[PDB]
This record gives sequence, C-alpha cells and structure tokens, in this order.
Amino acid sequence: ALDWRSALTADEQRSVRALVTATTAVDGVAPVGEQVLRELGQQRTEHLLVAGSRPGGPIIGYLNLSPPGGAMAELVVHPQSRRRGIGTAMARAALAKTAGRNQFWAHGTLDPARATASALGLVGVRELIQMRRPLRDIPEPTIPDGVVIRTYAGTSDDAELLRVNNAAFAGHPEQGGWTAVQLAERRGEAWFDPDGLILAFGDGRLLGFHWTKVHPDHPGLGEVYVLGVDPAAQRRGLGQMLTSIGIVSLARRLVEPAVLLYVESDNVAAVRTYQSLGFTTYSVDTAYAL
Ligand SMILES: CC(=O)SCCNC(=O)CCNC(=O)[C@H](O)C(C)(C)COP(=O)(O)OP(=O)(O)OC[C@H]1O[C@@H](n2cnc3c(N)ncnc32)[C@H](O)[C@@H]1OP(=O)(O)O
Ligand SMILES: CC(=O)SCCNC(=O)CCNC(=O)[C@H](O)C(C)(C)COP(=O)(O)OP(=O)(O)OC[C@H]1O[C@@H](n2cnc3c(N)ncnc32)[C@H](O)[C@@H]1OP(=O)(O)O
Repeated sequence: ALDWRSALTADEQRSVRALVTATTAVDGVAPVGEQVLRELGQQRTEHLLVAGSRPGGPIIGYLNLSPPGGAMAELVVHPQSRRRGIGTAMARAALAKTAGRNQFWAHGTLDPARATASALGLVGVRELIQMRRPLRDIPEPTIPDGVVIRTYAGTSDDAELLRVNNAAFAGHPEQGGWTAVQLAERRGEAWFDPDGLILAFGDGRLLGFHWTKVHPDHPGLGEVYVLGVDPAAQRRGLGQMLTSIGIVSLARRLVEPAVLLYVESDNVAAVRTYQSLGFTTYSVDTAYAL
C-alpha cells in the first residue's frame, strides 16, 4: 500500500539518492531532475517510497509529485526491479490523486518510459529538446550597425533586463513576469558570472540578451541559459547574433566538450536560430499526460 509522504528522514533521503545514482549508472540518464533531488530535504512536495523485501534494505521505487496546470510527477524504479508493475502502481497512484491531471517527465524519453506511457494510455504533450554543438568550427557573429554589444554591468541594467525578458517571454509560465527576486536568486548561485550575460543595445534601449552558463560541476560544457530579444527588435538578426557571441565567449572560457541548451519543441523561432548555428538534437524530455 503506497503511502504519500510530505517529508523524509535523512536515511530515507540517502536511500532515494542511492536509487537515483544506481539508475543513472545503468540508464545513462538521471531518472529524476536536480530540483527533485533538492526537494528531498524539504517539506514542499509529496513522495512515494517503495521498500525492498527484507528489512534494512535499499528502496526499489520512488516518485515525487511537485505542485503546479497540473502537478508534475518524476519517478524511478531500480533497473533490477523493473517489469514487475511498480512503476505502473506509482503512476496510477499519482493519476488517482490528481484526478488524472498530473503530468510525468521522462528524461531522455527512454524505451521503458515510452512503453510504460503506452501501457498506461498516456500521450506525450510536451517535448523539451536538449540541443548541443561542439566548441569547434564555431560560427562568426554579424554585428549590424546601430547595435553595440557589452556585458551586464550589475543592478544598473536590471530594469532593462527585466523589461526585455518579460516582453520576449510574455505569457511564458516560468520565464515571463520576472522581478529582481528571480535575478537575485540566480546571481546568488556559484555559477553566475556577470561577464557571461551578454547585452545588445541600440546605438540606447536594451534590444536583447544572452545569458550563458558554465556550471562548476560539469566541466567542458557551456549552456545557452536564456536568450531573449525584445519583440520591438525581433526578426532583424539579433537573436542569432547574440547566440553566436555567447558561443564565442563560452568557447574561450572552456562526452565531448560542447555548448548545450534546452528549448520547447514548438518554439519555432528559437529552434530555427539554433539550427542555423549548427546545434542538433542531443536528447528529448517528454512530459506524458492523459
Ligand atoms: C509514463 C512514465 O513512466 S514517465 C517515467 C519516467 N522515468 C523513467 O524513465 C526513469 C527510468 N525508468 C524507470 O524507472 C522504469 O523503467 C519506469 C518507471 C519507466 C517503468 O517502471 P516499471 O516498474 O519497469 O514499470 P512496469 O513494470 O509497471 O511496466 C508497465 C508496462 O510497460 C511496459 N514496459 C515497461 N518497461 C518496458 C521495456 N523496457 N520494454 C517494453 N515494455 C516495457 C510493459 O507493457 C509493462 O508491463 P509488462 O512487463 O507486464 O509487459
Ligand atoms: C535556451 C533558450 O533560451 S530557449 C528560449 C528562447 N527565447 C524565447 O523563446 C523568448 C522569445 N523569443 C525571442 O525572444 C526570439 O523569438 C528569439 C530570441 C528566439 C529569436 O530572436 P530574433 O532576434 O527574432 O532572431 P533572428 O532575427 O536572428 O531570427 C533567427 C531565426 O528565427 C526565425 N524567426 C524569428 N522570429 C520568428 C517568428 N515570429 N516566426 C517564425 N520564425 C521566426 C528567423 O526567420 C530565423 O530563421 P533562420 O535561422 O532559419 O534564418
């Protein structure tokens, strides 16, 4: 009988991290994301832990349900305990609990998840594509005159940065409607580098920005973290230009070494921008729902 938990002891947390680590080693992709792992020590989400057969042992299944749209579930069954109905049981428990509204993330959209989705009568409703390109044979930026490029100068630039971010991402669930609070939270992370946030200004109002990211724990990789062009300055080549400039900067600072990004599969403009600069699909995360 699956018991929804709102909190976990230190041992239980260690048992879930062990299950996740064991699974990544076999599957080659982590089964739940980094934020799920940060939620293990908090009381903000709900969890299912499926214990093994004998006392004193490791767990064999885990599901996290994060509140919102519908809630989002991430789950994992140990490679050695698959094809025994555990994933199906935890998934049906989440659907019953959320009235059939929650979604499920499948990192890497691996064969088992696709089949399990099929078996549960779910369909893919979102695809988040991770694209990558090598740090070699990189593009050259074309800077149109009437535009000047420089890096972020601190809080002096925040008003414009939020204005542009919020105009470009207007109506976007998570990236739109930002405030100084979101900026401060990110500037507070160890990976932040003000010189990695590139800005293009008219020659002037901010026209667009490309926030790049190098994480200390993933050597040799750079990320196009947020790219946004004010709609008043879109369709003039700035988005590509900014992405190019960021690749140059990351390649200077830095499987194979590379620049990666995550983009919604139906974001036509961004996908085209990235395709023009040589990015290709590396992996896809599919959100499954009824
Ligand atoms: C919709 C989702 O599951 S999103 C889940 C995202 N999580 C992951 O991808 C993490 C890595 N994968 C896992 O942890 C597991 O493989 C899970 C959670 C996807 C499935 O866990 P399991 O406990 O093996 O699922 P379960 O035993 O209930 O399988 C249900 C049915 O789906 C199918 N299925 C599951 N895995 C496979 C597979 N590798 N190949 C073919 N069919 C499969 C079968 O029809 C199966 O029943 P059957 O064994 O009687 O034929
Ligand atoms: C990793 C991430 O940041 S994913 C999130 C990306 N950012 C967003 O979704 C924010 C909202 N969108 C935007 O800010 C912009 O549309 C951007 C940044 C994606 C592109 O900015 P732009 O300045 O318009 O880019 P640019 O003028 O160089 O055009 C690049 C390509 O997109 C295409 N494009 C631009 N706007 C559109 C549009 N409205 N419809 C269809 N295609 C478009 C261009 O035709 C061009 O295609 P091509 O590469 O095949 O030549």
